[PDB]
Amino acid sequence: SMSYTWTGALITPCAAEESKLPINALSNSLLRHHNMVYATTSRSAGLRQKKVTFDRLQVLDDHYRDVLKEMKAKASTVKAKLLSVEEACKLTPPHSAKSKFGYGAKDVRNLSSKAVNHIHSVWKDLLEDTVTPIDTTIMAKNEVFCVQPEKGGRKPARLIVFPDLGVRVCEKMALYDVVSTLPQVVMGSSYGFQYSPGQRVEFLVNTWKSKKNPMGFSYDTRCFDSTVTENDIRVEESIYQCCDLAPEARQAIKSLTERLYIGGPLTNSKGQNCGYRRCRASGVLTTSCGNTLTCYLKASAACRAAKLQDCTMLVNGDDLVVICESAGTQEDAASLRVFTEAMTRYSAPPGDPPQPEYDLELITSCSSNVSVAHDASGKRVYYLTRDPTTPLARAAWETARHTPVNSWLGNIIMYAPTLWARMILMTHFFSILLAQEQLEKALDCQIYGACYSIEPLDLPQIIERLHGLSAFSLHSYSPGEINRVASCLRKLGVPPLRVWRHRARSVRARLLSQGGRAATCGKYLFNWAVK
Amino acid sequence: SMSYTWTGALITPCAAEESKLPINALSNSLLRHHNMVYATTSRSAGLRQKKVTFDRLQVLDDHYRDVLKEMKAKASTVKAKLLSVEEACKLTPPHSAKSKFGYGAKDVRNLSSKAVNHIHSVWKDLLEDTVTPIDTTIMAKNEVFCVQPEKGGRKPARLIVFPDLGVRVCEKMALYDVVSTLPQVVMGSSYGFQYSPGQRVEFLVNTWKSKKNPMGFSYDTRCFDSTVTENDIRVEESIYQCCDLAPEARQAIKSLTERLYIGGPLTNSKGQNCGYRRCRASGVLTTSCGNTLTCYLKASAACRAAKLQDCTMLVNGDDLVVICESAGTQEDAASLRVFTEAMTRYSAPPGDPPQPEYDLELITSCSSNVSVAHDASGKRVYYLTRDPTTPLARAAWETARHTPVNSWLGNIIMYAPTLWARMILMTHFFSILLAQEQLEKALDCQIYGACYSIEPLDLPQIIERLHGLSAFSLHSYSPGEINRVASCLRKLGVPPLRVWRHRARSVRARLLSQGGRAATCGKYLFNWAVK
Ligand SMILES: O=c1ccn([C@@H]2O[C@H](COP(=O)(O)OP(=O)(O)OP(=O)(O)O)[C@@H](O)[C@H]2O)c(=O)[nH]1
Ligand SMILES: O=c1ccn([C@@H]2O[C@H](COP(=O)(O)OP(=O)(O)OP(=O)(O)O)[C@@H](O)[C@H]2O)c(=O)[nH]1
Ligand SMILES: [Mn+2]
Ligand SMILES: [Mn+2]
Ligand SMILES: [Mn+2]
Ligand SMILES: [Mn+2]
Ligand SMILES: [Mn+2]
Ligand SMILES: [Mn+2]
Ligand SMILES: [Mn+2]
Ligand SMILES: [Mn+2]
Ligand SMILES: [Mn+2]
Ligand SMILES: [Mn+2]
Repeated sequence: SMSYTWTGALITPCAAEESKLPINALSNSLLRHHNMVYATTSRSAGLRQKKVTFDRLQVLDDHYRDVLKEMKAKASTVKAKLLSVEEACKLTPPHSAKSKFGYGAKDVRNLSSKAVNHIHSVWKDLLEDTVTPIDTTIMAKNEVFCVQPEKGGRKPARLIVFPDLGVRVCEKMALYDVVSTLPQVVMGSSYGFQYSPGQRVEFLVNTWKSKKNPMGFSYDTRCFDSTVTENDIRVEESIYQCCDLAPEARQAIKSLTERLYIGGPLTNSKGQNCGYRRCRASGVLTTSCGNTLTCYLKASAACRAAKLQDCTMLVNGDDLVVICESAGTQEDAASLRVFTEAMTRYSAPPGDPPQPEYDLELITSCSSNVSVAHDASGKRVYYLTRDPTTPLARAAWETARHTPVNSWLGNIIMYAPTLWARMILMTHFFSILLAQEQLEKALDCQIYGACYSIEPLDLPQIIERLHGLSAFSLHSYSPGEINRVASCLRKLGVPPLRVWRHRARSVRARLLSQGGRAATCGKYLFNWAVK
Repeated sequence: SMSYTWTGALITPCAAEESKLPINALSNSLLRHHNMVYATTSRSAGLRQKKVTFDRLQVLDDHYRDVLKEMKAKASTVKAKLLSVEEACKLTPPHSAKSKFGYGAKDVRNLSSKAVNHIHSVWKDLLEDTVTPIDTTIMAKNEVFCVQPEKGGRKPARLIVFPDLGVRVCEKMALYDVVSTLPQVVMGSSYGFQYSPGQRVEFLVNTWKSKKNPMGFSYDTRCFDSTVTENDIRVEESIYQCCDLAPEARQAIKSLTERLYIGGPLTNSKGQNCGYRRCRASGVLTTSCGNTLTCYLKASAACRAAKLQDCTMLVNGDDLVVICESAGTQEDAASLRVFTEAMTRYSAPPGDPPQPEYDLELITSCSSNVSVAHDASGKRVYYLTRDPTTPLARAAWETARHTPVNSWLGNIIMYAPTLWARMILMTHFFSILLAQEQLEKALDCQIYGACYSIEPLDLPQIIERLHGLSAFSLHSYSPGEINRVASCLRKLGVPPLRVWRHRARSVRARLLSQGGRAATCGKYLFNWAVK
């Protein structure tokens, strides 16, 4: 069936949408080619609709059926509980879209009688009505990227589909305990979300070294959410039901699947009907768990169809990495094509055909890759890095415009061990915090699904806990990583690394001069700039 | 061993402590005998210390051992999970004591890097150190009561013992999932906290009617927290460990039991050492679950020792109700004494010897009792009520002084079906909200462990959901209930019910005149005042 059927009404914004990077001195201090940085807007919604709309054909086989039976068997060992209205309220993110019914996320979090009474009513309706399609809003996302001249130039806006806040809180009551425990049990070490950056690296490196002659590849599905079929969604529901659940939870899960997860009507910010969805909604509670389980099921089956040897998989939504025993150059190439044809039959064709890789550093998944450097004693240390283009573009954007979110702070924490986060992001932002004497002001930072209130002076402790002390002394990075960073700087018109090392020496001196916590940051975060 | 050993340092306050009800016109509008209303203060801490300090002797027998084996068997069917630091933070109550380490409940709730980093450090310490006694603060509670001339007059302040906020958040990571699920599984229908007031009544009435010749009694232990021994606390820990837990959870539960739950040093608000505890701390996460499990184990054993027939128990902490088949007047009296001697051997002697009752309305537990009235069709309706003295005294106190908590609102909701909440509390407070045009201002209300933000206009929907529509039309209350309310009014110098019915007619007219939501409250909340 068609992933979407549209009416013609447009996907409308609900606030101003900025698309250009504003010429700023501070921002130009970091990046000079401002014209290359842009943000998506509802203006390009049409192009996206075109890409995400297509008929899905799916043919399953015994490889698929076998893996699904194996997953259900593991699922049957899971026990999950219903969250109460109050627990679900307390776990609701602070900045989510307010309800059309007169209350917002803050009212939910504060257990307002208005929010609470309405949520009890939505819950009772879910249990008593298991058929009426539930309303969802469709919006264009506003995200920042760097232009890609080697093609479409600017990317069209991504689309987000979500139900009302009341329903979202009810999804948590029914499924929060399930989505936070089931994936790990079913998939084991292949469940990517259980790992911090260093643990992810550890799993990949140990897996890689365990093969006599390792071969690996990344796979990513073109418009994965659109490739998810009704049968895939019902299969997910059948997996949830294998768990030992409370009766109301079972009833609510079934109702949510029928009325919301399998599909339903799309409404724009104007209240007009935009169309109908027959695929994965990107803004529901089960989006991540569902996508990961489905990608894992199809990829596991595909590995069997392609007869890949001693496969080990790592899955984060539609992002897949498979490491296996090489069967030879031409044999591997042919096996990957068979793998891809199986994934295609199961409905998940790739954006770009996967390619066999014999160098772990060259495999990119979740927009990241493993790389190596050396610690103080000269020992090899593996860590997670990524191309710095998007992180840099977003940093310049946040430098030029106060943003409710500090993605740059999130990158500093997740990528603390990398050459670019240390030399460029840390130097750039601490220089700014010093100049504005806001070194002690807490900033909101979205990381791993949660919004934290982080005081910059806490960074050394945060990084130490997440990456370990060696994060402050890595040196001798790989040529491939150094060249990628250098090229990216040239492309974006950001000062070469020589300049950053010089600027970092100054920031460090300024931090030490203050003593206390500030000096601690100078000592640890910028020990690399010394001598 | 001794429940407490003291040093001599005093239990000190950390803010002003008011003990007298302030002569106020509005408050005197509700109650005239202001001199009878008082609040406890640290001044009487010494008297309490005396009462809660004593040697505990405990002799267990096969009845006890048998019940414990049965509980462990049910416990073994429970699976519980560790909460992450973030989940535990989000579930931390908004007004809990700030940490000595530089952050408070709001910082915890907002996932401040300061709170989060410290909590990770406390967690790591719990796992790596399983012996060092953890610090706790001891404070006198400030609560409002009505004088009891027939004895001690004024009651001494209760004492609360609690660890630092960081530790409290770690208790949730290790045990939140356990304390919210285990009691119900082990105890079934006897676990009192699973019931709303009406469900509690339903369970008691159906149990009562199921006996050929019902006999029942309430039991309450004198200073229960003090009667809990080290063996009782270790037995609780052994029950928790029967659950299918994560390795870190098991380690943290063991460490918390050794370093905190079994006992430890007491520090006052001044930082001075007040003494040492060898019994239940009143302010830990496991206080309620632990007390309920322990009371259930001792009472179950005691029922067997006393050979009570077809016993059915309801347990809320140390508050116990037992309903059984009468064996005759003198037989029941003798069996209750044997029951009490068994409870005493197990270490839990009663405040007042329990007495057999053959009238369900006369059994009071959790300061409450079942009573009957009639709905619109004249059908008998059972509901939960209580002596209105404390609720009234607190209402007058909150009328005279703005309070962070609106216990009166909590009583209106929990006791909506009662004659006194409807005729006195609702009338009194809506009259005030009207006069101050604050009918739409939300008030903080502590109910069932959570703090809600309630808009008065939401009361009809709240009451309907909790008690059902019949709550707005009950009439023909029992003589015993009517006389108790009438006597209490005489004792406190509050206007007789005739006056309230008259005052309610006025409030109702004023509400109807406004239309909308206000008129709804007039129609439902005060339909009893009509004609
Ligand atoms: O239009 C879109 C596409 C994707 N997403 C969301 O992006 C997340 C995946 O993040 P990825 O970084 O894996 O995106 P992707 O490009 O592979 O996504 P697809 O186009 O293949 O679906 C998922 O949580 C998905 O719901 C949107 O919110 N909107
Ligand atoms: O000094 C005290 C006594 C009791 N409590 C707390 O009161 C709650 C029980 O509430 P109850 O209403 O059952 O108190 P009680 O008088 O039976 O208490 P005991 O003296 O027998 O212990 C329990 O949660 C207990 O920790 C205090 O906080 N301080
Ligand atoms: Mn994709
Ligand atoms: Mn993409
Ligand atoms: Mn992807
Ligand atoms: Mn991405
Ligand atoms: Mn991407
Ligand atoms: Mn007691
Ligand atoms: Mn008492
Ligand atoms: Mn009690
Ligand atoms: Mn009480
Ligand atoms: Mn009491």
